[PDB]
Amino acid sequence: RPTFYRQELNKTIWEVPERYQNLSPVGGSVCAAFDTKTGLRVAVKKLSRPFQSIIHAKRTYRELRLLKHMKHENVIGLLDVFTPARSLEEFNDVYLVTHLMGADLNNIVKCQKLTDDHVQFLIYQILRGLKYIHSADIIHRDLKPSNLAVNEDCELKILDGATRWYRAPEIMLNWMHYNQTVDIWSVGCIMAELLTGRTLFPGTDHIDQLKLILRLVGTPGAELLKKISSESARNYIQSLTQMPKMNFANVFIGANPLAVDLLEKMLVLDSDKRITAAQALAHAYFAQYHDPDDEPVADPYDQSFESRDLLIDEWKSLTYDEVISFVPPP
Ligand SMILES: Cn1nc(C(C)(C)C)cc1NC(=O)Nc1ccc(Cl)cc1
Repeated sequence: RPTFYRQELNKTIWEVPERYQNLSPVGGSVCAAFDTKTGLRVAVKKLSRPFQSIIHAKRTYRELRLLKHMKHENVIGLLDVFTPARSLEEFNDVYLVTHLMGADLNNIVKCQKLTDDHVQFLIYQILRGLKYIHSADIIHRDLKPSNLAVNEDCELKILDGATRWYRAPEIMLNWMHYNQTVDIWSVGCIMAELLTGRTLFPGTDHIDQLKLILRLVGTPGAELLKKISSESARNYIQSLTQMPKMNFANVFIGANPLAVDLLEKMLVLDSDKRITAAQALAHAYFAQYHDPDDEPVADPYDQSFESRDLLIDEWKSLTYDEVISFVPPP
């Protein structure tokens, strides 16, 4: 068992094993640090008050369960996890160690002239990562460029860290049923912004958002109005100047016509028609990169915990178990 050392960092105290040197803040909260066991440079997040409340403690436990299960290269992975505590009773603090990645898709897209080749490779890696996540019955629900870690090899990982811009219409008419293809909506929103340099749908709020979305894809016709339960929603949507679906080739006129088509298949209002990750990875656009023998799915994820109402000490303790049974990767 490791031997620790304490430290005063940006108000916050920090106690991590000595395998970790030259901790310096990056913005719970995060330090860039040096992994002496591996030479490699890592991210260390101290969760902020992991067990302050039921919602906190269940979050913390969901956090540890998600990171622990994620083993794919376009998705954040967990190198190490630790607490300074020796007992369940002591147990108050949780630290997460992960690959240092530094920059996000924002830090790229706003200061590098992007080819169509970058676009292809960046979307392809989102989608392959989305495939793996979707296969475990996890929906991300918040895909946006700050949730995509990109390195200098332009190599990409998904994680969780203006939301509404990338959100499906149906998650703004708080529907709660969502298929996985809320994520393919965000992906479409992201790809377009790469091709283009501009936010596809910069709603000024959740009312604007829909105006803006409807302007491009058009108001829903009969087949779609059928599936809308709420008297509210239908009353709102049916209450607009009925709108034409715009011609994507016009909207994204200079773009690669294969990327355009893919957007069409991605930004479909009725989420039964949205292409999936597995299907997009096959679209012509990614023929440079596609490889059906290198597009793994995830082991089954047990997430029945999600519907337990538990006390702080049960979540806590479950979290402790989880820290304990941690085996590093290979
Ligand atoms: C909550 N969550 N969900 C996912 C997905 C959906 C991609 C599996 C990933 C995460 N969690 C994180 O991304 N957690 C995390 C931990 C340390 C750092 Cl430096 C940054 C982020």
